[PDB]
Amino acid sequence: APQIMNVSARQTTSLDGQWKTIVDPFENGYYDYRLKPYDGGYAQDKTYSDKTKLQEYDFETDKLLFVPGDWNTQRPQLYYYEGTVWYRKHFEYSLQPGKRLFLNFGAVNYEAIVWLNGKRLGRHIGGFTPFNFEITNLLKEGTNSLVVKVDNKRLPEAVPTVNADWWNFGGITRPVTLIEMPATYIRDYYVQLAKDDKNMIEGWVQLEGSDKEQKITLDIPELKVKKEVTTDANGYASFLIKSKPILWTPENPKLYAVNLASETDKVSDEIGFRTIRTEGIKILLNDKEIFCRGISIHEETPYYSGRAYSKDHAHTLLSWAKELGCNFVRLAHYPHNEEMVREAERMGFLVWSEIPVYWTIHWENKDTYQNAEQQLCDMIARDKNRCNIIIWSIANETPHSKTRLTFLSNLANKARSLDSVRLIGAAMEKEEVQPGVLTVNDPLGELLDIISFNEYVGWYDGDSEKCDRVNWTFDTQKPVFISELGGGALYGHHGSPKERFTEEYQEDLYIRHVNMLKRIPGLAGTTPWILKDFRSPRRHVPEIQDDFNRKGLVSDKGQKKKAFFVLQKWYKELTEAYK
Amino acid sequence: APQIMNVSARQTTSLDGQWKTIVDPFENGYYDYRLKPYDGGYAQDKTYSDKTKLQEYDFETDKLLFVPGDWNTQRPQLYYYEGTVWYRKHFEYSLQPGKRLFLNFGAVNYEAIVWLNGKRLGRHIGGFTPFNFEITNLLKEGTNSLVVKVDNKRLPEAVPTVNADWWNFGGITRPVTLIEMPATYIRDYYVQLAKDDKNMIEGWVQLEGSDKEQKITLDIPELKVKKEVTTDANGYASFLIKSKPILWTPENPKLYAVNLASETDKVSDEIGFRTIRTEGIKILLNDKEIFCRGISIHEETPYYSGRAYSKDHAHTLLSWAKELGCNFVRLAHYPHNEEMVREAERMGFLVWSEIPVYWTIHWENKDTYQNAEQQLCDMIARDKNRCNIIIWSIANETPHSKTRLTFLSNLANKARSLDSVRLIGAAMEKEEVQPGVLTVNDPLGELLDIISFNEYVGWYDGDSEKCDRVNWTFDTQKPVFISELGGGALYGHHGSPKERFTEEYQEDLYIRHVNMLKRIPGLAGTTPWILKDFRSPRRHVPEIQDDFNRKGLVSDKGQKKKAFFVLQKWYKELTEAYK
Amino acid sequence: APQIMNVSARQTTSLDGQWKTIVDPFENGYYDYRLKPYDGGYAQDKTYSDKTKLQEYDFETDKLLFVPGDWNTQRPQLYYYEGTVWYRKHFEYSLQPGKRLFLNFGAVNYEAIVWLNGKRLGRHIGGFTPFNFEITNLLKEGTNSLVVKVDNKRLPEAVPTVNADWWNFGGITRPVTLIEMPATYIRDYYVQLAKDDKNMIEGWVQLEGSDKEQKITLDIPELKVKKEVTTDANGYASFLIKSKPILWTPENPKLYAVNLASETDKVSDEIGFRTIRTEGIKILLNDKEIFCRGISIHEETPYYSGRAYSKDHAHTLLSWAKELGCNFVRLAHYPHNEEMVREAERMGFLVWSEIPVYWTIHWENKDTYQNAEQQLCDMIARDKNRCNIIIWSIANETPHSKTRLTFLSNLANKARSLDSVRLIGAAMEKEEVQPGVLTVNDPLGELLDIISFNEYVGWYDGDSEKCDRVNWTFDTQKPVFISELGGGALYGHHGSPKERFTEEYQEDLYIRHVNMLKRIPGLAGTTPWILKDFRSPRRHVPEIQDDFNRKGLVSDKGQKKKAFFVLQKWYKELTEAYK
Ligand SMILES: [Cl-]
Ligand SMILES: [Cl-]
Ligand SMILES: [Cl-]
Repeated sequence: APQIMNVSARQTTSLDGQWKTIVDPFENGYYDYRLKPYDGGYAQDKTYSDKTKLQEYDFETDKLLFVPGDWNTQRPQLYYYEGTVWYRKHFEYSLQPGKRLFLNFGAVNYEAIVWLNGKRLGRHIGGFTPFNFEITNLLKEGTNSLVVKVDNKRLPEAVPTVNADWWNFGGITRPVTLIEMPATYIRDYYVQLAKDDKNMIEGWVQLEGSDKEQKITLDIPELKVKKEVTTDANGYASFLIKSKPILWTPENPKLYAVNLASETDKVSDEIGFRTIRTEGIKILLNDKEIFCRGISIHEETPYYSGRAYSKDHAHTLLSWAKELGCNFVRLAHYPHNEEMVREAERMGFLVWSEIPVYWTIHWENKDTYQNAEQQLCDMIARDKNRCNIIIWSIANETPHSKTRLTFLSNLANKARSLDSVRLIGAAMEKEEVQPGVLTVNDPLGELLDIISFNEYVGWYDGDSEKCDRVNWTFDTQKPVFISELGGGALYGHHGSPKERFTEEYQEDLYIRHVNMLKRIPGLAGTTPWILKDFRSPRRHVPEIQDDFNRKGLVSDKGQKKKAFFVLQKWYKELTEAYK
Repeated sequence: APQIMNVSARQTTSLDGQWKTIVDPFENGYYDYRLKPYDGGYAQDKTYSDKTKLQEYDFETDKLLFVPGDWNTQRPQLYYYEGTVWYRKHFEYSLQPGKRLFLNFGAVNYEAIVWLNGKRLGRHIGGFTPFNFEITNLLKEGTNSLVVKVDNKRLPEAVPTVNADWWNFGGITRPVTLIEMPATYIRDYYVQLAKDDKNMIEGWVQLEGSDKEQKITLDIPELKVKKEVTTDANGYASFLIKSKPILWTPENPKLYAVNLASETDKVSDEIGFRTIRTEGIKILLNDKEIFCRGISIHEETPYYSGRAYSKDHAHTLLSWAKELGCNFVRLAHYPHNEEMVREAERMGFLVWSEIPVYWTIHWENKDTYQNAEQQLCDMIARDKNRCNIIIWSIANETPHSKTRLTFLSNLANKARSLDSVRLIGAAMEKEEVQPGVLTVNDPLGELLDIISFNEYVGWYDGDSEKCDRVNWTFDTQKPVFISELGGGALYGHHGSPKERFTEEYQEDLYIRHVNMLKRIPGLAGTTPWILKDFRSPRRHVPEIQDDFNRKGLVSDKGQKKKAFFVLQKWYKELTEAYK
Repeated sequence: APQIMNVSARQTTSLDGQWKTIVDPFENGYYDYRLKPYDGGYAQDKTYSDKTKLQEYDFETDKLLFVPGDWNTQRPQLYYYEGTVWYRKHFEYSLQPGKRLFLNFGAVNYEAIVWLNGKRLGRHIGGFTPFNFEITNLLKEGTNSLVVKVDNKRLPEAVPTVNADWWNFGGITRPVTLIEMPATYIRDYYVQLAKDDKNMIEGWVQLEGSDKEQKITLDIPELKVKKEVTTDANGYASFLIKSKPILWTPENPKLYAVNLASETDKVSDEIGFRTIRTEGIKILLNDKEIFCRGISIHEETPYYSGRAYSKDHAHTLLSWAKELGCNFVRLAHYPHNEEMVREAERMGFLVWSEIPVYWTIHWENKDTYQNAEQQLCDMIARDKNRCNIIIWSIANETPHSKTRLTFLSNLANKARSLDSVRLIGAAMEKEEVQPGVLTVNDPLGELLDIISFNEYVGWYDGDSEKCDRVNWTFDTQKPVFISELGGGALYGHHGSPKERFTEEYQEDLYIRHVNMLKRIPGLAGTTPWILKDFRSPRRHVPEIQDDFNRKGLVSDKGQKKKAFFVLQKWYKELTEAYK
């Protein structure tokens, strides 16, 4: 089924909790010993109560896993696990005749195949985007059986591919929700300021069901807006509304109550309004020049470092970014859960939103492209009304090649065709064209609204001293945005500022690096890497990394490292300077 | 380097113990973020003592694993682990100038890449066959660094492929041995009775080194044999020796001390002599009709169910087969460690020896074929002097197809070209051509000396009662050998004989099944599945299987199930009847 | 209630396998929140079927543990666990009226409380001695429930007390066995040579039940012995038999089939005959002077280092002792399972058998004395017919005090009153009375038949050099027996002979220490510490001990360290010298 907008404001019933599970690395529940699909696999969820017959599994007496969640932090045996885990849930639901029922997954990494009562609903790939199935006519009276086959095996042709710098978190990682709808319902809608127009609200609305021609009212009571339209034979209607809304900023993240009521459905939202554009090397929010005082963040929890999903997780992480002095967060390297985006929206954080087109994607594979573009479409479709998002990012650290350029230009064009307002970015990389002279020479830059790139001078490229003896130049007059920078340190590990992975080295790096940043012309944003130490299978120094990337300014246990205050101090200066 | 015969009788120094290790699922130690090999990966074994520079690993402070051993039973985190683990060992060795030094791996599952002092020695695939490297000219004074990159990822094109019914045990699973040799050494030799000739010992010997033309003496003092030959320019010599040795049988497993002394090397062995052939439906050992009272055995330890490797493990397992009344063991589904074969040899067990050409091998892949044929050659080369081995098996439960038939016929022909004496087998499968009429209709049978097949009447095919109402017929007059049969049971789990996985069901099955076996014409051997419960990721019934195949007649904890005594009783009758 | 001789030869039914369990550190299933024993706790084994009522447990859906075994190696969470684990087993048994049924526990560490069908059978303390309950009248039709509350908390007043050098293995550590008896049955018997008499078999038989007065026949067919006696009203009869048995020896461990038959019961056994005495500083076996070429052994398995209990475990351990050249094993520091003693009996190992009166026992506590004495009686009663046992040991490394001497004197007197044949020992400790002069100055020695003591010159007491410079003297003329000596090494850890925990240090230590043993006047025995590395929570050197005592001559993975061959060589010389 197509995406449902604003799931949280619908008639929802959670299916979360603890589910029955079967770890199945050889996919015995799907394939027989000839490696063929067979009838009687684990999707049938047959309780093994008659022991005069033979079967090889029993959900009813197997172990549990929490849903939502990565499986990796739930059992020692699952820490590295890559492969199939079956999940099973029994539920009852009383669906009044004529109402519709949808099963919504916030995210499953990586491939999900879903059955209800032994009937296959469908299949999804892409670990960070939501998907749903209509189950209106498949629900039975009494106990219903939902089985989900989850597989997180790394595949060469997948998005992302077989190599990345974060943990391969498998499982049903975001909430599972039943959504009851009327027979014809408001499925999707868009309400935002028109491009560069502080005074014009535009949008549209899309109905789904057999009664597609209806009157619809868009209601913004605080703005005394009440616009009525009628949908066409395809259930669609658009609108233009002149209005002077108070404009959302990080300092005053104003949101308006927005109500949509058609004849057969109604839904409420919280939507803010703002204009965003570039002008030369300036980033203009509501026509005012801003600096993006940012920090990068992975979708991983404080303290126990599982996959984040809740408002609790988001608020804690963003409260650290608040203390750091940020007005901006880079959510890397994939769409985060919706609670993170919404909490950024209400607390006052501009957002960079990204799909995992990351490192050595298979640029020549047409299935790979369709998967990436599908993830692009789903990312924008979910969050198109989140006014704090100002940058869509289509790639991170991808090698230069002709097929790669073609691949990403198609993505950039698709992004613009879907959203004319927000800026298009991508984490490019730097080059030292001559000793001491750093720049970004990437043909991808021509398709981007900003010169966005990662650089690690003083960590990967030289010792801290090298920050002091380089300068930057750019051959185009677009805002410069450094989307990653920094260095590693273990909290509580102290020593000389020359000794790597001590807090003192990271502090000294941040001092010299900030001084370098202050010499860069056109610099309009920084999202250093990273807010919190996070899990990566590429970080193997014992007692220092222990499978964590240690470039947090905050430890995984919520402790602010020395370098945190260096960046906080610079962000205080930028706050005053951009007043 | 080519195989070394009889490693245990050489000047050996063990490298076993506990080694430094790095779990590396994304192969960060081999590939950089562009997925390219890079200089400075983990093979350099650089101790991270200078922290003014950056690296991402440190063997010196990482965790240990035992060598030899699967990694799966050593850490909860490694239970399911499929991927790369790096192993590192530091050692010293004082090699007198002019002597040679070889590094011998008994087995590594699945792919091994080996470095010494940062220099790549080579690479091996195939998890159950030995391999060695000459390190004579790479050894340094003082500390030497040996790094082994072990990967057990399942590959479609591998042997075995992505599906099998036993645990994917990764690691350095058999001993690691340094072998010192003289500058020209006896590398390989063969000493066995000529085909069907109780009175003629034949063989050959192969030298390696710059002094290949030498006098060689074959010494069997108890037989008063002293035959002298000279090798040719390629270091090879053959021999024929008339003699009347006492012939090895299971009842009197007579072995002779055999000494080989060339001018530059000498090695001793323990070798027995016997003739084996078929005659119609009879299997003839030393011209006497025998029945193979067998049991199948995986290479997995009693009690803790790790990969077996020691004489302790072998003796315990074979002591159970002894108590069961066996004169024969089927070592499934791959070459076992040499201690198992030798202990079978000295205790009096005929042996079926197999390579893992198992289920859905990629018959059309020429690399797949070469791997299978290499494993075939290595299996025979290692154990060609073990007179208790009488069957080489080239496949198990492979689907019928033309490319499969071609693949296996090439294997069968290669086997015969290497060894004219032993019988060629393969686990075929049965078919019910008409209700109640069971047979084996497989074109592979024409290439085999026996009608060897697996059947599970009363477990997979019907309830126990079905054993009572079927009969078998075969359209050729070759000995019938049932290489698998039986059913599952949890030790200490009791109930009605109708209830599957109880001891009583397995007992009732074995009674009815044995009665069926007694009606089969031409039956000359049975190796029921299996001696000991063993680990399989296809066995998911909670509290009953718990990732174990439960078809043992002995539990994984050494407890004899009721059905053990049913088969023991039949084997007692067959012992008397074949006197 | 009383001990049953020779359980394995009775009509037995195993209850072993996998049992339901509840870990209960606060003993919630036994005490209420007023810390009062309550009724309706876990021993009722009430399946939680009716969820309209409240309870806080459910065996029926809880986790399994293997029975027999320690719990510590079965789950990571139970590695260090000290406290209560509840065990539950369901079974059926059909008992013809008139017959009796007993429940036999081979051992439970440390305290066991036992219920059948919700009714308390009794309680046991002492982790290494067997105990029985009669359940004849409490057996119900259908499902019977057996619940065992097992606690291994260390207690100051217990035997052993709150400190020892081995792992606190909790659980049902040896088999659980149902024993069917006739109404009047042969409970106990003794059949051994009279003291110092090669020709007189003496003994006695003890019946229990309502018809204790019966005719008894003792048959030893190979000796053509057939003796009839009639028991008295207490069920007792003694006998004296002239015979000329082949005397049991390590080199020829001759055992006889012994058959006892009453009017209503019969049992068979395998029993050997030997004499043993001291003569000044000599130990005489069958009048012949012997040296006890020993090795100490804990009751811990090869490879996985759990609690040993099976014939497999015993055979593997003793096969290392055989290869070492031993004729003697010290089973420390408590009664081992019967399989170990029987396998030593049949393979030809003299045995030292011990109770865990170890270190700082509470000598003034009368309950502590009764417990120690009960363990002494139980040890001797179970194994009084094992001719390979020649030393009972009453203590190990206990501090000198008046009350300690009284305590041990009472045990020595009790031992002698139960067994007038075997030697009484205890591991005393050495004293450096003058610099360079070592002796044993412990008044306990007057109560022992041998001067048995532990000494660690070259490990705890000096470096290896000290072995070269010290002299020993002894004031009495009793055989000197060194019951512990040696040092630690990790297999595969190599370095200078002066680097402790290398194989080379341990090898150098044994070379120098063996030389010292040659100049100890009166030395008649050595059982160095120890055969196999074993678990101890007092051994904390990371990557070297890792919670293992490393004084094995064999690693816990079955690998012979360099020092193994030093002791083996000396034992080969002792074998020739004592021919
Ligand atoms: Cl880092
Ligand atoms: Cl099974
Ligand atoms: Cl130690």
